[PDB]
Amino acid sequence: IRAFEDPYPQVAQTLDLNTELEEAAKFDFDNLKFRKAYFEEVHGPLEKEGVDFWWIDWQQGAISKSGVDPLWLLNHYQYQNAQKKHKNNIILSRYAGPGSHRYPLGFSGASVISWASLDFQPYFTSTASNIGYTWWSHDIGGHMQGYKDAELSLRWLQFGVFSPINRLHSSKSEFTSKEPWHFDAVIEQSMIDFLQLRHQLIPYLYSANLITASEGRALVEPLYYEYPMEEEAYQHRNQYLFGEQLMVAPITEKMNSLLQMGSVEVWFPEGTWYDFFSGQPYDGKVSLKVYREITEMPVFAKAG
Amino acid sequence: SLRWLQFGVFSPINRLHSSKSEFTSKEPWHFDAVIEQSMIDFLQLRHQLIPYLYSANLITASEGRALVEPLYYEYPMEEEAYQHRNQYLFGEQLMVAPITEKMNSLLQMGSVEVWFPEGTWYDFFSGQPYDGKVSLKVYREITEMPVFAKAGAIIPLDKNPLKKEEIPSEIIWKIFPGADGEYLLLEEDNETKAEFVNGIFTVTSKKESSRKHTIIYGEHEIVSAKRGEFSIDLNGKEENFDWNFSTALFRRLDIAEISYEQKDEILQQLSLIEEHEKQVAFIKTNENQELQNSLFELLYSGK
Amino acid sequence: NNNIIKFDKARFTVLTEHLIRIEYSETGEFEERMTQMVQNREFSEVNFDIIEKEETIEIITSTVHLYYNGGEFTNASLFADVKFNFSVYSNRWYFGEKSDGNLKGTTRTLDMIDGECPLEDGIMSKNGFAVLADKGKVLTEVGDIAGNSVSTIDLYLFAYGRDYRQALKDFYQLTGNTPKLPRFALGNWWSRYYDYSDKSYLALMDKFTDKKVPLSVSVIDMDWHKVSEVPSRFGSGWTGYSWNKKLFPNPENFIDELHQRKLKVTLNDHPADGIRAFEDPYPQVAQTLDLNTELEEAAKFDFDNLKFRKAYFEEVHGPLEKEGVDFWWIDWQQGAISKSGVDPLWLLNHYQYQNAQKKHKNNIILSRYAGPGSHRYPLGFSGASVISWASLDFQPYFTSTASNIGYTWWSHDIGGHMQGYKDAELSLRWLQFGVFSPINRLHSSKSEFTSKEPWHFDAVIEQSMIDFLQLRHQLIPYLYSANLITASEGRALVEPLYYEYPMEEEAYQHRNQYLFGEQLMVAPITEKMNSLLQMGSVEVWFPEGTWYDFFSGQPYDGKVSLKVYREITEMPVFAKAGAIIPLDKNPLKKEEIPSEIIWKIFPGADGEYLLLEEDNETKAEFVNGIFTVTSKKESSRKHTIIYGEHEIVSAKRGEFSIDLNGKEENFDWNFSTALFRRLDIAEISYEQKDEILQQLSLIEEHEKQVAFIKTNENQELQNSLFELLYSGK
Ligand SMILES: OC[C@H]1O[C@H](O[C@@H]2[C@@H](O)[C@@H](O[C@@H]3[C@@H](O)[C@@H](O[C@@H]4[C@@H](O)[C@@H](O)O[C@H](CO)[C@H]4O)O[C@H](CO)[C@H]3O)O[C@H](CO)[C@H]2O)[C@H](O)[C@@H](O)[C@@H]1O
Repeated sequence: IRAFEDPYPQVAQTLDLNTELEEAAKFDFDNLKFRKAYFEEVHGPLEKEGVDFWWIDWQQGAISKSGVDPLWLLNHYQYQNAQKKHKNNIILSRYAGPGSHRYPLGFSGASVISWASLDFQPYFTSTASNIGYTWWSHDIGGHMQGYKDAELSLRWLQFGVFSPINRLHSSKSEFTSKEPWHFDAVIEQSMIDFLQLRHQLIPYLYSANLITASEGRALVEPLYYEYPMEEEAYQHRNQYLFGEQLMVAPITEKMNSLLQMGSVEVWFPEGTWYDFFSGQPYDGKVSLKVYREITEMPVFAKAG
Repeated sequence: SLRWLQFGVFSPINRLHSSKSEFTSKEPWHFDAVIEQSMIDFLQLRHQLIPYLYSANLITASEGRALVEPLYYEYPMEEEAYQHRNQYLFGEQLMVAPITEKMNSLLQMGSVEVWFPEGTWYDFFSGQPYDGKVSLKVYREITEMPVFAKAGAIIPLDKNPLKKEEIPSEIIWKIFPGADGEYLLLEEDNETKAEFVNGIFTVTSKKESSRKHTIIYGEHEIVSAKRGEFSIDLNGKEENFDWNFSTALFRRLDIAEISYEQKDEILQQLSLIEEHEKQVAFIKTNENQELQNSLFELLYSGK
Repeated sequence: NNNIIKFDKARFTVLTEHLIRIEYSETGEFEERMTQMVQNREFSEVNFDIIEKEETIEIITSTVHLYYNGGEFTNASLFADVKFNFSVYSNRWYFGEKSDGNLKGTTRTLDMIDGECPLEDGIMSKNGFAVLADKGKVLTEVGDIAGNSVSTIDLYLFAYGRDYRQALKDFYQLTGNTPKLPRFALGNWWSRYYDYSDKSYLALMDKFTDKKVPLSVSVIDMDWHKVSEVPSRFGSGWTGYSWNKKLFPNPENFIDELHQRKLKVTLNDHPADGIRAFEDPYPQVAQTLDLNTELEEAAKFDFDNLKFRKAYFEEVHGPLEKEGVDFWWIDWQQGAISKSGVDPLWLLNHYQYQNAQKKHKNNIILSRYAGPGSHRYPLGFSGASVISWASLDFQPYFTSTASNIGYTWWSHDIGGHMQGYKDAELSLRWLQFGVFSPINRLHSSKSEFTSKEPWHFDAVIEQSMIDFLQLRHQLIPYLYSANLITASEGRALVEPLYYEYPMEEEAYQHRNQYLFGEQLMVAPITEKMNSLLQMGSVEVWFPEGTWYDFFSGQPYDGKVSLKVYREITEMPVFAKAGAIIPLDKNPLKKEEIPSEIIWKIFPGADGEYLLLEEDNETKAEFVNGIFTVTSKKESSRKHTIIYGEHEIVSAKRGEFSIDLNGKEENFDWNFSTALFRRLDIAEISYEQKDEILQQLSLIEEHEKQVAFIKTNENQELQNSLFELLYSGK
């Protein structure tokens, strides 16, 4: 809190700063008095204007006098402070090491906009369950730099809708808005359809959320949680269970222009499986390349 | 399919036809929503053009003038009139340069090298201007076709192309500002002369009728559904089309499948650099050769 | 001092508003002695503010907040915020951590480097701060190593923002200014790793004269001493202090012959194997150092040892200096190990530079870079570069970046040292760069195939090399004046663009472009020519203003980035409207100072040039079209004036003024002639040449000439034609 800020006069009084030399209240989350002034005199007035929860966007390193990562101090203390004004409140912040699942939500940050970034992200998301960090929020469509491709934006939103959190976000570019109507009529209508589907899924998500909190079961599981002895459950990095009723195989590669379809190799466990959207059937157990138009996503449900 | 229909609409006859395949129907709704809407738009345009076509038809029959002329009919001594095989005059008021090559996926635009004869030319659809005489590569999205009219051009259009009626009950007179012009609409049982002289637009007909005339001067509808012969002064009215460099630049950068850092730098530098020659020097450094030519077309139109 | 603050076990010295010394001492004693790096901590008093509490201290200057929370220095206890917004969150220094933004400095050597190598940090940063750690030993008052500092941590925080020139000036105040070079250092040097005789070396020097190539320096490489004649029980012949008597039967007579030709003479010294029992000076050195001669005990290299240094200067170098050797080429490649912990290369450069001043005023060495402060011991010797386009393409960037740690007299082997590949065009481009570099020393490997003699190459390459070598001597007045400005004002001859244009992003995007003194901007071509154009190219950033090609007068309107094309015989060098460049009219004439100066004036603006010389200052002024020359001291010098194209005044003595308002401002350079020449040399179809010449001649409107070239199927030909159209706009 530097001397130009609206809350500086109050913070300066509380922390006994030299205002004629414009002494800054430097960030120091090791300091009880700094934390109190931060929550009460900096965040407090903004909460009084109606701010519901804090997006903690920390990128300035792991240095403190205590040896505790400032990101851990922010997530721990801010999550606790958020509970004062709202029940079951959240933050939005980067991962701060094992145990930091106690402070949801995860914020993965400034991904490069690319097919490569999208192709990593389902694997990234399901693997995080292996250290209990089950509420990653990715920038849907990628954050910054990289390249324009409306199909990449659409595939990324398909994944986002079947991810822990569906937060559209972008860079300071004039050219990277995630608004569906940024794109052509086909892409726009598909994005609107998927965004409506996310809200259709809120009952299923909210129920799975209470199961994470009460039973320690991740919403997103790697295949090998359910199928630990099947070698194919370790060979489909981007395939996952989404709650207990759905199995997702996102397409994360640009379509083959000769087919006008993208594809992913799906492992179908033993049993009868249906495409969630079309009812197309599949007899497990089999590994099978599946093809979808850019407007369609491979999501499967078992008989029953 | 879409590029072929664009050409067909500006050809002598627009007959959709196909093979015995289950897969080759020319129905617009065979294709995705973007292609379908563009095909419907072009098919409606063909019927808007029937007055112009029918008048040119009576000129073929009575005066021995082709509807479709090679450039060298009008420009026999210009070497460039022999070097643009697919470019043609379409009646006396329109010059067509169809795009007949698959789009550059980095630009999301197709292109054709256009020869602009001496004079001021406008895109028929957008009003984008071009100073002749010049040979210039022009870029269009798959939904847009390069068709041009000179300053002073007058093109009649059917206002009600869907309406079943033997002759149009309403004509739009579409006027390109910047010069005098004239158009004679020959019909089954009438002749209607539109004159544009020293900024005065006059419509007269051999025989009276209940036809309602609409006047579009550049951008703006001036007169709506006016009956009978009349004159109106357009010297006071706005000559300029809306088309502008900045809007067109933003649109070309936004659809391009290129790096966002390149989009950001081009938009910022072309906005900041004031001197036209230095805007051209900036685009000349671009690693993307075809992107240079697309940006050059916008700068040339904005000169 | 009021500019000194102690807190806990730390000491802070506010040297300038932008320069703070930071010390830690476990013993409560802080270091006042000079170090290898630091020669002076006397700075004028400055204002600053302190917030001192029980447990913390903050020092506040115009540009930095320095914080210390007490205890040992850690990234958490010692840190600083700059009062700048060059970055969004790279404005904080943490003790012992790296931040983004450093514009780099230099490195020891280009030995064995093919193209790029990593550089050390300098004191310049785009984000406005840099820390320079002083890890050196302390010196005595007379400049010998005294051992470990009592300041066990000793740092300099530079917080100059993008005032790079002031940062460098204050660096020179802290570390000592560069000494003045002698005028002879700025001429052409001849060098070759080749076993010349006295006879064949003098024949080559006389061939340079016959060929109209001026030289200032004769280098004699290691085959001057015994090599194959060294018995293998002694090790190699790499180190030597004994003339090969077959090649040099009368060394003093041979050096006398070079001195009669007005050449300065240096010998290669490989010091690392010291003075072994076969050497001519060994009996004297053995007596002085009490060596066991019956066991042939070597005087091993030990520059930590005062007695060894004295025997080295007095009994090894001394006899060779008495035969006429003018200065030493210290060629050290055998590592950084000594008992003291001081790099032997630093001990050699420091002590040899000091010793060279005994026999000649403003004398030099030639040696590799020995860390910050070693600019006190010019000249820099970059060493055994690989002969490649990649090496040449690195070297302008390397040279200008070195100014960021104050090391402004790099001498590169012109044309590359060793290995690599033959390409006469690479040799010619490398010489073009060399002529516009700090030092122009031709040198090469032990190959029969790597001589840098111009007449090694075909008639076209030979004539171009001779022309550039003559140009180097024409430039000696300009170089020597810039040399005195380095010594007195702390301004580098070669500056990165960002010294002059710190807020222009394009000044950071043209790595090989530089300012060369204050009147010239150089963009060397460092890529093989496009054979379709028969021309090489470089993207040039032209700052705001009207610029002229120094050679042709081709004009360019800044500000613009523009690809420029030159034949292999031509180099992109530019001067602004109003530029005044002095040239020696008689570069082949042996004379201590020029008897005639050409004043080359670029029209279109006012200008000024101060020619500093050994015993004079001459001011050329160009104000409202009046050109005036005055000097502190009268002389018989004859002045020639070239205003743009035309010689106005020929060989005029004394001070004078002349009005040039009536005279032709315009250069001859014209679009049509240049267009015809580029089309004529191009290896393209004749039908394309015919069409371009006809269409560009016929089409009148500039915008339509540009539209015509935009349709060309040859992308690089478009850019070449665009450069001509841009200059002709
Ligand atoms: O709250 C904003 C944003 O912050 C995080 O992500 C950042 C990301 O969006 C991006 O931002 C940069 C800015 O840092 C700023 O950078 C300039 C740079 O463009 C250039 O002009 O040079 C200067 C000087 O060196 C930089 O300082 O503005 C540009 C736009 O031109 C933005 O792209 O990059 C930084 C660094 O990687 C990110 O920290 C956060 O993760 C994100 O969610 C949030 O929206």
